[PDB]
Amino acid sequence: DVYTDHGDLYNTPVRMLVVAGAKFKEALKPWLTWKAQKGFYLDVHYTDEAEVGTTNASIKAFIHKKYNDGLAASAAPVFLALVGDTDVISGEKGKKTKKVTDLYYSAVDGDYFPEMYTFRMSASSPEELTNIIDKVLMYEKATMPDKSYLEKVLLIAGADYSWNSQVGQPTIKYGMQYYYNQEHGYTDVYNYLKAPYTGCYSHLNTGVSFANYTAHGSETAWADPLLTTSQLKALTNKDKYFLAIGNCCITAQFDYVQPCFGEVITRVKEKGAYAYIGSSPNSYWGEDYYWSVGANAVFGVQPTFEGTSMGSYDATFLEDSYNTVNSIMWAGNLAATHAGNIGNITHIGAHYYWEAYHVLGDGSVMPYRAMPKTNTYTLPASLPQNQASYSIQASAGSYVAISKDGVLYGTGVANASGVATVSMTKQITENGNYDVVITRSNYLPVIKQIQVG
Ligand SMILES: CN(NC(=O)CC[C@H](NC(=O)OCc1ccccc1)C(=O)N[C@@H](CCCCN)C(=O)C(=O)NCc1ccccc1)c1ccccc1
Ligand SMILES: [Ca+2]
Ligand SMILES: [Ca+2]
Ligand code: NA
Ligand code: NA
Repeated sequence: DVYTDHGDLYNTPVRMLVVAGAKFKEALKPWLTWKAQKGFYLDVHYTDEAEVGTTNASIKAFIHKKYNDGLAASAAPVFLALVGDTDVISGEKGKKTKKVTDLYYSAVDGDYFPEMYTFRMSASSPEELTNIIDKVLMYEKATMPDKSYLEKVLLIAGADYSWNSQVGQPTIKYGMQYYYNQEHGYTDVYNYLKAPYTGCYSHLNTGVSFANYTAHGSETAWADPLLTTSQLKALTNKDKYFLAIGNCCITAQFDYVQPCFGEVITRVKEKGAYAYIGSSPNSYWGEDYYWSVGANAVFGVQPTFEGTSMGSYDATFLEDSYNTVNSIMWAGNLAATHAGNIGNITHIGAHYYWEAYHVLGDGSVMPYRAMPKTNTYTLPASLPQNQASYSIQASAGSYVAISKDGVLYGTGVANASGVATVSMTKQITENGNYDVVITRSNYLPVIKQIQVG
């Protein structure tokens, strides 16, 4: 089925192709440094290069060739990071949506399924890009002083006379029944199923890890209950950054005449989100229902886990897959596609959904699920020079990276017995303090150093 045909794109060693506007080189450096340190092999290019060019056609041809060449060399990019707004990386009009999309940078072969997990760090200045990066770094390095905010979420079934009861409430209730609850470590599940909505956005200030709104959207707002771009600029959630998902119309229409809601919520300084998932064109009640809960969901009838396929909430909470921000969006789109394949009621079609939904901000983040766990590991006392690999022990599934000065030297995944064989693509030939980073989905990172010589 579509789930086995097009599963989670995450793979290791993690590879990321970055295409950025030339003005962002200095601001982007701390983000590239951290991504290399945590084990991403980066291939970084700018719109001032001959091979990239400055047009949709040249940038797309560049990306497609990089993917195809990487795949031929058993080294396909996993992620595609687009850095800049539409003045530097334009996107193009969707065939189905008639609105801007980044899909065709990611969709390399003939179909409408991406080859890479794509996200856009949309900024209008280096300062706005730094704003996004600082939130990502605090979240991924887990340097926030109030980690308890990670145990809290905000879920809203917004206003619609007919659809709030038929789809909005069943969507949020399914999320709460199976995942956003005390049994999964969430101490505060702020939820608004219907009016009165009064005070529902206060929780974005006090602290939540995740906010999901399903109902009406505009280019610059969650419409009812209302949260505008002007209100996003007045949030006070310093050091308490969230993932937000707007299952609603047009909040991610990132070529709008003003910065769209998804751009503002990620660009705002020391407040708002580290990533946003939303739709560039209108979204639809039926496909958004399946997106969150799974296919085989029925309007006006509460869905259960046994009676639906995998949706975005289900995938998020799988422990061993669908652990990135991009993968949450991917799972939702798979569910909307599966609904069509099995003959459920559909309102607009899968191709439209793959063109519609986007990640703004950093889609490569692995969101925590309530309070992340403390990892176990053993570092060797030394790293002998000129070795093809090193063993590092860490809990099964952890990803280990050895680097220095923001240059990645080697990576490995801990096997089922907790042994990571770190393959050194660059051997250690010089004395120095080498960084060792260990990450795992829903675990706090380990950031240490080993002295050589
Ligand atoms: C943007 N637009 N909306 C539309 O055209 C509707 C698009 C679209 N129609 C739809 O879902 O239809 C389903 C259906 C199929 C078969 C039968 C009956 C229903 C729709 O309502 N989109 C919704 C999101 C629904 C999914 C939530 N999880 C969208 O956010 C929307 O319409 N926003 C408009 C809006 C903007 C500002 C304030 C209020 C409303 C609009 C703008 C101004 C005036 C009227 C419509
Ligand atoms: Ca494809
Ligand atoms: Ca824009
Ligand atoms: Na499901
Ligand atoms: Na998951």
